[PDB]
Amino acid sequence: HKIKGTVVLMPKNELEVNNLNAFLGRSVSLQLISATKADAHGKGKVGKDTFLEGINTSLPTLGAGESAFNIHFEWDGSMGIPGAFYIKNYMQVEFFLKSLTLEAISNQGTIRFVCNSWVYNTKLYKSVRIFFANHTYVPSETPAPLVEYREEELKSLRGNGTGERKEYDRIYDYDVYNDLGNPDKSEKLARPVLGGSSTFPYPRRGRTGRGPTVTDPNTEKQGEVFYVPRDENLGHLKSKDALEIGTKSLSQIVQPAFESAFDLKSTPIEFHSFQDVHDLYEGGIKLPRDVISTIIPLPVIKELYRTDGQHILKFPQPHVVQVSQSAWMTDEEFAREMIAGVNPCVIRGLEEFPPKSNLDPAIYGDQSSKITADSLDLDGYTMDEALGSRRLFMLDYHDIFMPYVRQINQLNSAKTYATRTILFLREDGTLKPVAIELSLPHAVSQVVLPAKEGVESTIWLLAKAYVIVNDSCYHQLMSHWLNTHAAMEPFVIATHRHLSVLHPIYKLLTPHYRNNMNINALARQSLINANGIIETTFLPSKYSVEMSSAVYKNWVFTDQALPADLIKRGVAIKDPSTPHGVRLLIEDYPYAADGLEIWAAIKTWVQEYVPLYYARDDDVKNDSELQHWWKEAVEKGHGDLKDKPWWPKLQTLEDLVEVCLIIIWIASALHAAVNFGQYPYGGLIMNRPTASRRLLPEKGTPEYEEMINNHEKAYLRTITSKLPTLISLSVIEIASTHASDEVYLGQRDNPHWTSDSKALQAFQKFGNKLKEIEEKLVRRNNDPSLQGNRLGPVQLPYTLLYPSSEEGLTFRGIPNSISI
Ligand SMILES: [Fe+2]
Repeated sequence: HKIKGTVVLMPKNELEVNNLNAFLGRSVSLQLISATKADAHGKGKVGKDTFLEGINTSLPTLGAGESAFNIHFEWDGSMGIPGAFYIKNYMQVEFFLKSLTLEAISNQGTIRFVCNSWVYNTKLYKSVRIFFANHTYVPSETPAPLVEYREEELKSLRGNGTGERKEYDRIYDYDVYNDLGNPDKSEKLARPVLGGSSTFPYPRRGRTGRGPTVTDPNTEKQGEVFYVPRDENLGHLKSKDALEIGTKSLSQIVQPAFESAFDLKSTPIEFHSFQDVHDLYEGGIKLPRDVISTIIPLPVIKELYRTDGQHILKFPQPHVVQVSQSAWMTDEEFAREMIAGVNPCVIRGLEEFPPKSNLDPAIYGDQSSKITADSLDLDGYTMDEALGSRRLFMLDYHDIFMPYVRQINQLNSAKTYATRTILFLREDGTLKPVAIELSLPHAVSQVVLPAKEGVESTIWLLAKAYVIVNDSCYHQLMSHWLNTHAAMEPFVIATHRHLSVLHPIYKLLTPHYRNNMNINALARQSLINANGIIETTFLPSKYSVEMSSAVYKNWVFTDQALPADLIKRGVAIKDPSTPHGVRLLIEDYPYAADGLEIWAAIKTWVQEYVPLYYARDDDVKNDSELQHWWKEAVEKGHGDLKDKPWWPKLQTLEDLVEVCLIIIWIASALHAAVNFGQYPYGGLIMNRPTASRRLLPEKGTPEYEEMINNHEKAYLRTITSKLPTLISLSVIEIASTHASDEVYLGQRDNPHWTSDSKALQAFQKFGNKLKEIEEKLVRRNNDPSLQGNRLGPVQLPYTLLYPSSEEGLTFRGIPNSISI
């Protein structure tokens, strides 16, 4: 009556960022739980404590850091078929359980458990850790002897909403963004609570429970570690893959070290020519020994720079200068990066002229554009013909920036304009910028037109920089932080609270959450906190995160679907005669054209997976875990917007498909497209400035004369200063790196995630289509008719939506999740 089992675990030291015999004896007990035989109270019968017997060295399938143990369970004919197990760790040190495999049992001959969980000493847990077999069950199909265990494990994951969360807790719950300020250190570091009001609505984040500050009971006190539920806090076999901790080290160690060197006046405070900037990746920058000594031993940080270990630090050469050092300065590239750059999804089509503002004129005055139709060079078209043939588009930030420019322009080292850019689609299918409008409140507007000669060519170059400062802010805080990182976290929380590990939709979605809560927590601690990396390098300083709350007011879940976005922005129209059901108005638009192929692939996968478990609309309605999950994700997780009419109701098969498709799209391809191009395009600070420090010089001043004689200096005085540049380059270099243990779209981290062979086959064909799509995109980049937008004058093929990637700074590869 003995069942042979194999346990696979990883000792803690393998996964730490920096013998086996101790696991034998009576150090680790497992008890099997019956799926088919119940006790008096209807719960599956539990077997006896069984201990690890010996090491299994002759297991061929083991990966790095993994060890296997033999175990034998006495299990007689009264016990039935195992469907779960308890495990108790009596050691003092936690370990990472991977799997349990039982042999020669059940009609399938083998029962597989995939656990991937941290198991601490049984004393630290209020209830015993339980793990289920790899079957998939909607709630009403749960074997009756497991139903109660399923419900109790979910209760355990929800907690009660009280207490300070400890490292070993696995408790998922919501709180507002009240942990970014630090008013107990200084009132200067006070920040508004984001979330829970109509003024400052925001997605919720993971609750940590550290308790209130003394100066403000609405704000959470600081802590050395921002808690995440334990199995969200990913360990890695290689310390260099722990990218998420780099922002912490950059903020706490590296940044102070850089600041010291500059205050020392050992390095010049400012760039004085463009060559000073290019030197950063050619010969490097000389810094004091003390400062280099702080970098070279730090894991993760030590990979960002070449160094001789004493005085020289050198950044990698950014892709956007790999061929032409100057091409970024062309109007062609400026426009091309709005459809193929780091932030390719804000441009809008223009259907009337001039553009209008929606801001209240009683407060802001007339905000109607001062651009005149007759002033534009539209390659011979008239305005009427350009409008009617859908060849006018705008990159418009006026209404986003104008209600904040007064507050920003009062900061010491910040000056900005609210901008509008007009773009004309030429006959060759490339976009041409034809006007920039620079606005100030109280409104004052200057229109700048393209010029290649004279003083007006410098005013135009600077005007482009003010536009890109707007765009960089919007990219970092809205396109990137708000729309991917922050919008996704509530869905992660709700999924673990309300869908069992056994649930088919849990298995569909959870790979697309990998590392998301982890990076978000570390970001709240060191990236978007008061005086953190964003606040000290990007234009809006202390207003940065609140701006993203102002924009979240206009966030609509169903408008995150790629076809809906394209139609909403007026760059595509509905067309059922086309493959994707939408016709692009910029035909070669590289982000959208490739993205539609990825979107369609995900859609087929979701459409082939969901019907395996839901045959009719009523099955969706009658899934209580699914209904509670969606109710809480809307009413709590995105609860400041719970009264909007556009939320799906989750009453049909079609709704469930669309809800899961949008979530997967956001976590994978959308985040990839806006994230992994940051250093390739923005590693040159002149191409993607993060801040502007002055307004345009007035005629008759020294600054204006400087413009005439020394345009490179005029440009550098206006954009990001040298010291914040070094910090921002470092953080976007981290963000643009693929860890070697990344899981890419089309892959999973274990081949036994379900026992359902039909789901496995559907997942196999998904991965097969992704390979077909990659070949198609490779062909697009080699098509000479598409070079103008897919490569441009920088000659940088658009690879950001290729599915697969090796490790490193590759400018390709779509991860499953928001993992950095
Ligand atoms: Fe990211």
